[PDB]
Amino acid sequence: DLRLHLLLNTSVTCNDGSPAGYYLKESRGSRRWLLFLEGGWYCFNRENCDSRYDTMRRLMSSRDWPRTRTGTGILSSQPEENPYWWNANMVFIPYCSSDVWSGASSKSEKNEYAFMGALIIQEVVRELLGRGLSGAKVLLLAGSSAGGTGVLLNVDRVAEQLEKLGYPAIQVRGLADSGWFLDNKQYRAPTEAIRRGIRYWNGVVPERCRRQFQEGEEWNCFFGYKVYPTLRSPVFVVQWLFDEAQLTVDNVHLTGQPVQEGLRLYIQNLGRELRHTLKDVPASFAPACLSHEIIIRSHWTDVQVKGTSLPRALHCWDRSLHPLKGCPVHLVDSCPWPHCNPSCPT
Ligand SMILES: Nc1ccc(NCc2cccnc2)c(C(=O)O)c1
Ligand SMILES: *[C@@H]1O[C@H](CO)[C@@H](O)[C@H](O)[C@H]1NC(C)=O
Repeated sequence: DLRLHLLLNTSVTCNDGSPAGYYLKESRGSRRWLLFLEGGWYCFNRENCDSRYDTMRRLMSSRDWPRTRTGTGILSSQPEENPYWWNANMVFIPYCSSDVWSGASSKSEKNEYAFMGALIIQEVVRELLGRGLSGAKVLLLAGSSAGGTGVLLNVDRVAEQLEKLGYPAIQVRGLADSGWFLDNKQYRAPTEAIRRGIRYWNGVVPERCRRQFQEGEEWNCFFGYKVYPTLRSPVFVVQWLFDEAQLTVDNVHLTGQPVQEGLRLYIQNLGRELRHTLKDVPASFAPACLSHEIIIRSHWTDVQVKGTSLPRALHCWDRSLHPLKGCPVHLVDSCPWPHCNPSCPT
């Protein structure tokens, strides 16, 4: 169990003005820290944010959060469940800003909701430095789905924050799970929703990427293959080749089981395009499966690419940041259809 702490600075809030927070389990014999960003879409105007507040309120408010959470997957402290980082200090940061962790805007007489995702991450880091993070050697910023995209948007800002605070010895790294999307043509859109969202949230993107695409085009930096080459911190990319949320935004629904030629070609092309975008990503894990998220699911140890599991690949990554014989870090499936890899989740 990780224990809830609400932020001491109560001006850093969830959507409805309630304090943001984090869940923490310390490991006093370790100098490694894992900060995980929760996912789950986003909302981009008053009407669809109001709907989210009715039936997804834990993603907009801390009023009903429980006092504890069990750590699972990469957040588990049992070596049987987490071969990679079982002895690390564990942090779970709930997603209550609905802004893909990009926002920097308070609730006011002009704003019904606060969108403070980018500021929530910075305040969590600040308050953790007083609880042992000041002694860390590695800070791994991880996340799934919208939290995976949030890693890409925030990892270099965390590194700059710690540099300016006088901690040049902490190595900041990123782990982005299921947050590497394509702005592709639909089978029958995220780019327009994100564009409107950034204006509604006062959203912020990494500075080098912002300077490339410039004013009005910041939405480009929410797409992994465009923002990743601008980042300085090491980032490991975990991405199913046939991600269920990618297929949803593409208006694809695999149902009833009889795929005709047009849909077959569409799905095969999506796999090939996302393989292409990862070809020059040296730390990556991309299996040919139809699924969504992996790193905090308990059976995350089961899937393999070319005979190597994800916990093994992450360990090999750690070794590379001290090629390695028999301990690979770039693992991308080549077969072209979902579940052509036998280790895919059932
Ligand atoms: N259905 C669905 C679709 C997208 C998701 N990610 C947000 C996102 C979308 C596009 C670009 N970047 C981030 C999620 C989730 O967070 O679980 C669920
Ligand atoms: C609280 O957070 C806000 C928003 O980031 C910041 O402007 C303010 O300085 C913080 N207060 C303290 C005491 O750090």
